[PDB]
Amino acid sequence: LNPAGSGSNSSAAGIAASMVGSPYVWGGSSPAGFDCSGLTSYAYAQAGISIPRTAGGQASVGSAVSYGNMQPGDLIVWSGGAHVSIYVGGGQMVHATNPSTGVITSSVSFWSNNSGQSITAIRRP
Amino acid sequence: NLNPAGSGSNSSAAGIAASMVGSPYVWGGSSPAGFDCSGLTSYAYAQAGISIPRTAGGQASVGSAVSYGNMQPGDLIVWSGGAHVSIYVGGGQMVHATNPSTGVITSSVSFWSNNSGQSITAIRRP
Repeated sequence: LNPAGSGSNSSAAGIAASMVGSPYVWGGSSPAGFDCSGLTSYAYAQAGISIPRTAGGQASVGSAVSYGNMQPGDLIVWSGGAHVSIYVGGGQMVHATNPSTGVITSSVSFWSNNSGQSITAIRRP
Repeated sequence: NLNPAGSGSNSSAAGIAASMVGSPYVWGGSSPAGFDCSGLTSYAYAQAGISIPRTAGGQASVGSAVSYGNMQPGDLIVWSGGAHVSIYVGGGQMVHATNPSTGVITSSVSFWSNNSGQSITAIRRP
């Protein structure tokens, strides 16, 4: 599964990457502070595409992507909505973690192997 | 009129441009396949939802005037009346399509002002 990618996908990835270092804040969806679905929602809204506010809702939009076909901008939903990240290439994802670390870039593999969470959806708006 | 409040489009254009670092430079280019200097700034803003002039010279008139000390990520820096254009990304750095040998890079605004022979003729906030 390698559905059609667009400028909005690569642009959402670039906006998310530029937000690295932003604070984590419960319910946040702006540069003042993001939660996990608020960062992905914000990145796509700024690229001109509205996606649902919750990780669970983000799991149903766009086209299904297979793991090996991930491209920058793909939304990775974890354990049915427990978490959401945005793929930025090189096996890395950008995501709002917790108040101690804020918005970071880290390994998809490390999170899948050690967080206790599993990828339940990979979507390409 | 002068140094007006920035928007998400400004910070978003800066993020999109920074993500294009490593892209090839190509004469007349305005896509990830290859960019010229004004093609990169136009593309970054189009992806952030704003249409700006295609040429560096036209970008000198877009949006509002900005003074050097008030630059914020997303500000367009026009050089020698359109000879070059770059986008400020903060920390004194700008992203720009240089030439085929280096492609799109991030480099110092002060290094370019002091040694390129070019001068800032306009700083604009779309």
